[PDB]
Amino acid sequence: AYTTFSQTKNDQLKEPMFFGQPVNVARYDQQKYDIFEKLIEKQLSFFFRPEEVDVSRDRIDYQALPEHEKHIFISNLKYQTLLESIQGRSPNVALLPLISIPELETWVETWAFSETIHSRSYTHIIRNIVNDPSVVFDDIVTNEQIQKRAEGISSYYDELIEMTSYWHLLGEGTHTVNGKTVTVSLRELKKKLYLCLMSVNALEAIRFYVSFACSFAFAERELMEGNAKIIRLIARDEALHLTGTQHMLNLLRSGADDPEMAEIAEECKQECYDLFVQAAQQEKDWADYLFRDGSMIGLNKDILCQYVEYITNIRMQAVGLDLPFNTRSNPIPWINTWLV
Amino acid sequence: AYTTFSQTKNDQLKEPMFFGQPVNVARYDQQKYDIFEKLIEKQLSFFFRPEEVDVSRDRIDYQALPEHEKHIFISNLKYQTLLESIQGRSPNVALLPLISIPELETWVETWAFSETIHSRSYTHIIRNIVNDPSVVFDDIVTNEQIQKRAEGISSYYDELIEMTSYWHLLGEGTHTVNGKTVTVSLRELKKKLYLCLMSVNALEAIRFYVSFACSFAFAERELMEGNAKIIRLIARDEALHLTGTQHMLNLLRSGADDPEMAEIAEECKQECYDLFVQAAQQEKDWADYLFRDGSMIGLNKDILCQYVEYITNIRMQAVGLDLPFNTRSNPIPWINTWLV
Ligand SMILES: [Fe+3]
Ligand SMILES: [Fe+3]
Ligand SMILES: [Fe+3]
Ligand SMILES: [Fe+3]
Ligand SMILES: [Hg+2]
Ligand SMILES: [Hg+2]
Ligand SMILES: [Hg+2]
Ligand SMILES: [Hg+2]
Ligand SMILES: [Hg+2]
Ligand SMILES: [Hg+2]
Ligand SMILES: [Hg+2]
Ligand SMILES: [Hg+2]
Ligand SMILES: [Hg+2]
Repeated sequence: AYTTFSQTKNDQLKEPMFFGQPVNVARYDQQKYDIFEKLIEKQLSFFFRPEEVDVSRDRIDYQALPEHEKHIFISNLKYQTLLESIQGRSPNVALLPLISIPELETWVETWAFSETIHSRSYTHIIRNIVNDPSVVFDDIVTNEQIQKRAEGISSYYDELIEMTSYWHLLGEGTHTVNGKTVTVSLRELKKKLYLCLMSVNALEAIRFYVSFACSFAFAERELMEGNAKIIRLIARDEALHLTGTQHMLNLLRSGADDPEMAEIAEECKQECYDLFVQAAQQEKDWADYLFRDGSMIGLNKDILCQYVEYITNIRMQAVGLDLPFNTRSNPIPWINTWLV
Repeated sequence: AYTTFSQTKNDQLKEPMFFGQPVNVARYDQQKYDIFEKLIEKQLSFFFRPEEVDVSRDRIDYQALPEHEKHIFISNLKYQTLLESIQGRSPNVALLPLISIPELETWVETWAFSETIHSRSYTHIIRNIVNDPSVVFDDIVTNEQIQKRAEGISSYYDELIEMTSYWHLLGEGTHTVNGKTVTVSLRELKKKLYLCLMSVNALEAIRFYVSFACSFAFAERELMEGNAKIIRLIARDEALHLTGTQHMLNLLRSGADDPEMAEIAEECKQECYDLFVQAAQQEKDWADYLFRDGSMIGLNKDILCQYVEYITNIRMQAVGLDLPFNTRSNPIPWINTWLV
């Protein structure tokens, strides 16, 4: 029941962000929420060409790196590459079919597009510091540790997409598909979308930042200069992306958009909380692997765990959630030099 | 079912363009078909920002225009805006769930992204030539003369999308849904895809170009020059987009990518031929509504119909279809000044 061009002349200013009439005309002279138009404008002004960044010095740096540091660096890079691969396609496949206002539709496509630029950035880096990129890329798919930390991301998107297909094909109600009873509840689908957004928020605001810290730790040593330049550019984008998800979530929570979503945000609160607690634990567990062959001065399991708790509290507070971790000061204030 | 990250390590160089294993890792150091990587590179280098183009004098030119000429210019602009609205979202929603090689996946997202920039460009133009852009945007959805091609175009996409969901949800076979038998055939799905693709190729290769002539005719008279500058940039992008669909179609019919597709394409060639002629006829019929109150310097019903036939012959031959019109040289050579 999805359509690429709904023929009903509708007031796009009055549609809810999600689940309303599919967006027909793409206009940018007005919007229900100007924050999304502002985000589009900003992201477009941040467009960069990865391959333009000189990374020839990085090959020398990397090869000369102690084996355990090469492991730390490359393992971190492979994870970032994984996340970007997922983020380049997922926002589009999972959200586009459900958006009902033009500024949000285009913001999602712009956001997703910038993620593919980040992916291209990592190919540029990988291809220039390693001898055979295929070993790195292939390991991304395998490697239980990397998939372990990322566990739950693709699965959630997949479940939302599947439920969305059922909704578009069958509509609300209880159906019989190949002799099985299938229930399609719009309310449940909204919950799925809401929790998917919370998870994306955790991904954009926590998982990417924990990785940036590992990357910049080398930059602090005056190593991997090119990578550092690229990561700074990528981080600039992720800041816009999480600004976007925080706004989506807080606008839904406010009751100014779909009233049912405000009810859901309230009922889902514990699940929201749990999602962050789980994500944080995954980032922490990754330390055992990352530092399996040894750690670095200023970068080890304890420091990583403290940073994960530090940032998780900040991100959770931003979307109105209680803080699970004890409050603490930034364990790595040197990271600010590289961020925003 | 569809997944945002297939956990199976696969050789992406050996997957078919479509219907293979969903793309997991986004890598750009290698590709099965380098044409797609080259197109991504070219499209990225062509990025531009509409807002930077001076269109302040277009408002005055538009007002001074004879009423029938205002009609021609604005009707054309509205149709271009409609097409970009569809093209900004559709390639992503319709093709992403079916692509199995990374270079094509990212090319589609880059292609779609550039179309959203074109949409933003049209907003920029509209806002600078009329009082209250709302009048213009609303007419796009309801304008009868325009909402004929939209229906036909959106129909191909919508049907492909629906069949794709059934395929991902139920797989091949004879199924039952609420008392009705539902047959899902991969062969039919491949045919449906071959159909959006041919239709999108005609959209990119013929529909857009006919509107460009409509638009550059003013530029030749030194009118609506801001619009012209923007259309020149848009046309530069469409050339890349049609190159991409031409390669996709030719790789599918040759049989080098997927034997079954070559088989299917050969079977439905008469259909594709009629599909193309119908698109050409729709563009011709539009000339009527366009010049219902009079023609202008260098552009009339006859010249336009000649151009449509000229362009259609070229595009159809490019994808292996018989020529439907009598051969002739470019009826409007002057357009070459504005086209890639
Ligand atoms: Fe990113
Ligand atoms: Fe992001
Ligand atoms: Fe376009
Ligand atoms: Fe195009
Ligand atoms: Hg999600
Ligand atoms: Hg770290
Ligand atoms: Hg909930
Ligand atoms: Hg919540
Ligand atoms: Hg800790
Ligand atoms: Hg199509
Ligand atoms: Hg024309
Ligand atoms: Hg065909
Ligand atoms: Hg065709």
